[PDB]
Formats: sequence, structure tokens, C-alpha cells
Amino acid sequence: PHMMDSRDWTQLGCVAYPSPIHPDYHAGPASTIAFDNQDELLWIGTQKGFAGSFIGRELKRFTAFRIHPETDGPLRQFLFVDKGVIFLGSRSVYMAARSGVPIWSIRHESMQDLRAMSFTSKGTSEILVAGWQNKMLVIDVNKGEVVKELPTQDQYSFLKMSRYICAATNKGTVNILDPITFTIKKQWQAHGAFINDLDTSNDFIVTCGGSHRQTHNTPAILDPYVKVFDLKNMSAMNPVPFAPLAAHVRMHPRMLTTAIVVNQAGQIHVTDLLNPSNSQVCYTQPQGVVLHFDVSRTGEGKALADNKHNTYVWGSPNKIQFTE
Ligand SMILES: [Cl-]
Repeated sequence: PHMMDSRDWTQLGCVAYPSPIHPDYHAGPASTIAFDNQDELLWIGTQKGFAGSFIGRELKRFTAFRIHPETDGPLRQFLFVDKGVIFLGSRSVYMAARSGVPIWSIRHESMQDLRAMSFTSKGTSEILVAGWQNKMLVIDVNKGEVVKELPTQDQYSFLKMSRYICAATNKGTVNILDPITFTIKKQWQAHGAFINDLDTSNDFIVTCGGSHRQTHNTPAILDPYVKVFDLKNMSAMNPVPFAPLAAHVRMHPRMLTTAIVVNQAGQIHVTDLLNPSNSQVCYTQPQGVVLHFDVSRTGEGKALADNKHNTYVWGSPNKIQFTE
């Protein structure tokens, strides 16, 4: 295939978060990471709900604040809108400006163990919120309040809006939901037992996962494929091979049919989903096991968090831009 060149691929930045001095350090590594839509921010969460933002490729520390009571557990997910950042915990949803100025706070009784959120049919004005529970909630982002509760038989681990709401259950199944009614349009059996990551563009769903969930005596086993679904034609595609075992995946923002696939050793494949033999390979050599991954809006910045509490940014040594 092709091996990527070092003139286009180098470690641009690294930060320890939470670092040994941090109060949440004892609770573990980063719980989630996400590039902002603006201001060249990368956001990182802790296992106790601290949020930190970091500027540019060198990840200069910017803002930092806790978004829910420590006892609520890990920061679950970020979402970004013009006015600020939405913060998801298991028992609440918090919104504040990027500077940390509070905007609203929702602590609803049906918020018992939330795990994921996504936008819906109303742009950035409305989000859907779900988790390992039998209820989902719809929230007006503008007014900062719950608008409706929805029952659900399937519990969810990932949510993302593209053409529809792509909803990974906690059983390796993907439900595709109508963005307005939230009813299940189609169910896609992506992996055997669990989904480890999901992303989606208007044309594709891509997932990583495996056939054996982690147990008390056995470690989790990831599949040697990225699974692919056609949103346009609403039908599954042939699995894209990934020998290093696919742990995380992101659709490339500016290459329509291309996905960025990462294994736990930090090995990355940039692969055309329609032509798998065409794929660039590159390595990042993280200190620990990679747990989370994201790509910036421009596609120029790649971020990876490991279980040694490091978060790295990779990209071209030339001038880079997270958001354009
Ligand atoms: Cl720190």
C-alpha cells in the first residue's frame, strides 16, 4: 500500500491530563477527548468530571473547571455550539462558555446513567441524551431545559447526528434513529458483543468493536475490521480489514470516503473505505495504551489519549489549523 512520510507526520504536542498534581489523577486517565469547533481548542475530561481545554498544536493549557459533583463520575462527552460547550455527565448536563462562564445546568430525575448525546433535526438548538438506562431525554439548548422524555428498550453507548442519529447500543448493535421522532428506522448488527467507537458522515457509519466484552478474568477483544454502513442506501457494507485490530475511528472531514483508523498501540491507517488497498500507514508510539481519539474539523490535527494520562497531537510539522 503506502507508508506515510515523516515530513508530513510528527508529534506536535503532548500534555499530561490529569497530571500527578491533579486531584482526579488517582481516578485514572482521560475519560474523553474532543476537538472544539473553534478557537483551536482540544477538550479533555477526567474520571471525576473535570474539564480542561488546550490551545493549538502544542496544547497550551487554557481553561479548567469541574462540570458536575465528583461523585457523578467521568466526564462522558463534549458537544460544541456557537455560544459554548455542552458537558455530559451520567446524572446531569452542563453548558458553559469556553471561558468557563456558566450558561445553564440541568439535573433531571430521569438522568440516572447518561453515556452519550448528539444533535438532532434542529441544528445546534436541540440535543438528544441517553445512556445505560431505559429513558432518553430531549433538551432545548437555547432555553436550557428538558423538552421531553422518551422510553427506550435499547441502552446506548454512543450517539452522533449526521443524516440520521446513529446510535450504538451497549450490545454491539447500531440503531439508526429518525432525527425528529427518534423511532428506529433500521437496526444494524455491527459487532458481536460491543462497540468501541463510532463515527458517521452524511454517507457512512463506521464502527470499531469486538466479539468479547471485558470480564473480570478476561480482557476485551477487538475485531480486525472496521465495520461500515451506507447511510445513503441504508445497507451494510463489506468490513474494511484492519489487522492491527481497530480500536478507534473517525471519518476524514475532507475526504468523503476515507476513514482514519487507530489501534491500541497507536498505529494509524488512513484508508479509503471503497478501496481498502489504498491506505497510508503511520505510527505514533504513545507511552501507554490508546483509549480515545479524535480528528479536528480541518482534518489536519489528530489527537490521541493513552492510559498513562498523556494526550498527543499529531500532524504536519508545517503550519496546522484545527478549525477553519
Ligand atoms: Cl493537570
